Amino acid sequence: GPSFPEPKVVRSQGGLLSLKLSATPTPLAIAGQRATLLTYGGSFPGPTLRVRPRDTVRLTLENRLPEPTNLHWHGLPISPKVDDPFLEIPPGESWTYEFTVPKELAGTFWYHPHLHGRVAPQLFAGLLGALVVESSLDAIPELREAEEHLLVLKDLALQGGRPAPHTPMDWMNGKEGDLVLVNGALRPTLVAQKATLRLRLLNASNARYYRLALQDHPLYLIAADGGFLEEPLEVSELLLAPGERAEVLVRLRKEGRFLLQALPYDRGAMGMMDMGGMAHAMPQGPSRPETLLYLIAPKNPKPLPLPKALSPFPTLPAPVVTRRLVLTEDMMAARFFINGQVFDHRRVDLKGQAQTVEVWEVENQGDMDHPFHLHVHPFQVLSVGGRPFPYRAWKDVVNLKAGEVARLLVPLREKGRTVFHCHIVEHEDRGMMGVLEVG
Amino acid sequence: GPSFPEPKVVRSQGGLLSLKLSATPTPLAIAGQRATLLTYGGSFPGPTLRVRPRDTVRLTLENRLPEPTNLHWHGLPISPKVDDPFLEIPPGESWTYEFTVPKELAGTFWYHPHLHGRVAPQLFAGLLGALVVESSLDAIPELREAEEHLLVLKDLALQGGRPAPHTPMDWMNGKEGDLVLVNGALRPTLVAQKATLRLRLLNASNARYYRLALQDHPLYLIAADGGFLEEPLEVSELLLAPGERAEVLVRLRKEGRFLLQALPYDRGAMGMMDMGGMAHAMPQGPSRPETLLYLIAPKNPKPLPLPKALSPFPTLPAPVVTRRLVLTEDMMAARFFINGQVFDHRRVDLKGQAQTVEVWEVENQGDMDHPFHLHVHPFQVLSVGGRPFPYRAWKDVVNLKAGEVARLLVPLREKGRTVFHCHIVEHEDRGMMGVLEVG
Ligand SMILES: [Cu+2]
Ligand SMILES: [Cu+2]
Ligand SMILES: [Cu+2]
Ligand SMILES: [Cu+2]
Ligand SMILES: [Cu+2]
Ligand SMILES: [Cu+2]
Ligand SMILES: [O-]
Ligand SMILES: [O-]
Repeated sequence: GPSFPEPKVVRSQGGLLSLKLSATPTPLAIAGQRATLLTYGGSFPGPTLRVRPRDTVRLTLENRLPEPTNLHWHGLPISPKVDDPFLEIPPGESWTYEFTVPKELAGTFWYHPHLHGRVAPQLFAGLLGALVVESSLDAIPELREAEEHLLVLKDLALQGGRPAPHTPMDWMNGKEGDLVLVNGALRPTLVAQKATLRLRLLNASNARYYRLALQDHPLYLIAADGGFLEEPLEVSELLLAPGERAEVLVRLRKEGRFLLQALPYDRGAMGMMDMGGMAHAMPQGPSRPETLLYLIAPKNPKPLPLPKALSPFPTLPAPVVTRRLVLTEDMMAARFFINGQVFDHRRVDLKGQAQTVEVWEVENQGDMDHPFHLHVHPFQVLSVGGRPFPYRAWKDVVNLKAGEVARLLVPLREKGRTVFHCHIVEHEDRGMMGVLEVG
Repeated sequence: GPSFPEPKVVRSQGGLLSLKLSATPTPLAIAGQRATLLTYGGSFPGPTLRVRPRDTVRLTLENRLPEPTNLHWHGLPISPKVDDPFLEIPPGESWTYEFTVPKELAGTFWYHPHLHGRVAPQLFAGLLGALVVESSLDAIPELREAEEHLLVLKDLALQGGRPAPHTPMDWMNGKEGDLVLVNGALRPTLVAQKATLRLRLLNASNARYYRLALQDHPLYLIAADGGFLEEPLEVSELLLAPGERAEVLVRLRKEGRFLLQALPYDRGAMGMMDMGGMAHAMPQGPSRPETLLYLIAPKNPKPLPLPKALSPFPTLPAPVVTRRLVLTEDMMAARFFINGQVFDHRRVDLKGQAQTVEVWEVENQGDMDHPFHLHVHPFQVLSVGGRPFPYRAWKDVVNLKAGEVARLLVPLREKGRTVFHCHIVEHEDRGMMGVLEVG
């Protein structure tokens, strides 16, 4: 196949993407080994769905797992009556998700399970895929002439030819695996044919962070989770927390081999030690560095100029309410809280008004990083840790290190009941989720 | 007695004002005629209660009326478990109100009935009195040396020696009477002994407005409903809507007689006409001018200098929510609404958080003036009709002319369920009231 493995793409046809996908245990070859994973569409990752604004999506999910499951259309500002976090598809049963892609939308999104208490094992086992919304902006020469690739960043651990089971420590920290893969491949080689690359990045890991850096090169950030920036932003590195997406341009500077790495990063994961009267928690410290892929530049690279502009960010109405959402931890219990409570699907935590804007202050009072996700209503990050964000773009996950406060501008869009939760999915399963009702 | 009639004063003693008051039909002489009014403490107005911050008030109300009644401590930022708008004292029964006067408080307040559906006839019949909170500011020479008087502005209409009954038109407009009285007296004479007067003003009328102007003189506004301004404000006239209070200094300029008048004012009251195929509503137009009292200045008046400052207004925290409350009318039905609903004591309309600040935008979409009152939580009027307020002070009633929006800064104080409503009390009785719960 092509030197660089990427998931199969399924494209809408005549404005309709109609597809039947089964969630199924699937024997496959993974990183040189045979394993049985849980997959959509018989592959890991699942197929990439590629659509345009105003397309109709009609996706019938058949559940061939021994437990119930469902789908979250992560990042899509659609109705929570479609992206329904409370729906359960029993084993053997099917459900059809039908929605129209919003007109003002572009970027890299994804789909994965969201059945409370079962997300972490299902996601860890291989149930996820990407969804790309193509934009008229993709036609500008500076993007059209770039070489485009999707990178799905997901790690895995195998035991007896199956995904390794969750330990108690896994429920506390979120599970990370030793196989650090890109598109399900182990350190693939990307042999660039053009001097400018456009890379869509997705962190579909349960808990692993990717502190991304390309040897000898900066990255040019052009989109965040849910849409384009207003103009490219040069960065030396880019941290992608679980659930986050980004799009970057890479401008290859000279011939040669360059490593794309996940640099050491300490997300506050914890171990246990006994030093002669202990039996107490101790920091794991930073992750060991990982090579994600080998990037070979072409002969005499002459990259395109950067686009001068991307998409102007909408001017939002003045906000009508300010919310405060405090995250805390009980590590030894592996319990996680928002404003002192664990999730209860029958309990509404916030009630807001559609078409108004809110300010959400989300404060991490724990010691671990927590990546905060809100369904249905993309937001603009104003600041985190008291530092103003250096760009305007739509996001739907924001990472908070210990002690940090994020201030978000949240326009409420579709009416209905939805959720917000930590996207270290173990923490969500263990209670770190709440309910927002929009009317 | 003294040329200028004022209600009897009852003062706290040793930090305690303990008093038994009966609500009772009372034969009395009023404006030269014998009438039976409903009174507190056998007088009209009721006795003036005079207290200081941190005093304890223990007021036992005995109901000797043929219908249930209760008290509203209008303007007092105390608990709605004490100032309870839902409490009913049956005929023949008694209830003791006990509270501590807040430490940061000063001004002219009042007490009257608030039993939904029965307020207008009870208030019109004579059930009201003043409460004054004395302040250490009263000791500054510029106030101490002034001649102080209370003016209770209340009109009345009599029929067969009793308060005139409410007509259907009265329920629509709010009832006004032909006897326009000050402290229950008809055009009394105030023979000033000092050149500077300090007048506490109370509009205790059901519906009548007082566009106050003293012949040949400005007024110096020094307090609004619920506290002092930051410094005196010179005005040529001063409109007092139902429920409002103000304190002014008058600086007598020369010897002579000066009329204090209620100048013509059109509050949008309506009549009916038939002009040959009509039978339709027509504006009553402005009120006829009234003389309230005759003010005789002393010989060679040399008024005191004005105080340079009064009380600094508190710096409020930034607000956490914005509310919108739209007033509308169905005149021919005599029904009045807030956000399209009439009052329901079982229904909570707004839920706010104690010790936060809110912005309330109150919009009058009717054609009549509506004076909007909020219990328990005094507010700062920021602007009305798009015009910024020319002073900072605590208010608890704000007048809105047809079409006007008032923007209020509302710190939420005591926890519990309370109400907000139009203080044309007929309109409150006919539905223009809502419920705020603070937790
Ligand atoms: Cu997700
Ligand atoms: Cu978390
Ligand atoms: Cu979710
Ligand atoms: Cu009142
Ligand atoms: Cu009214
Ligand atoms: Cu009231
Ligand atoms: O999610
Ligand atoms: O009231």
